[PDB]
Amino acid sequence: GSGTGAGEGHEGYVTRKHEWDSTTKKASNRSWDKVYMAAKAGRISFYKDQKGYKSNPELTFRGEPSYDLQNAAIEIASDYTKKKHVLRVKLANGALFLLQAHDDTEMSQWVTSLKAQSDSTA
Repeated sequence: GSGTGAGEGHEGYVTRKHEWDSTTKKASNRSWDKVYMAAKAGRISFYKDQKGYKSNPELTFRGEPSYDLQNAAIEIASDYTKKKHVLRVKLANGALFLLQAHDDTEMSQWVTSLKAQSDSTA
């Protein structure tokens, strides 16, 4: 773009897996979600649509959460069949924000964004 967006991160309707603390899977069993994410590695912001957003700017689809993490780190999957085109920044609270983007130019730009933010220092 040209200036700053809404908050501080990269934003697209993608399939991300925010903050985690579960280990149910075995064969598969979905866990991630596909919503309108507005997060990166500086702060998180979540909305499925402009719904709770329609009503009040603090509420959204109940998968509404948000963060402030210029502390987190960086990682890429590279060990899957679908999630092997994903990126992930890791906070210091056990959670990870995974990113399965749509195209490839945004997916890498999610890593471009995300990497610049997660582990900010100088």
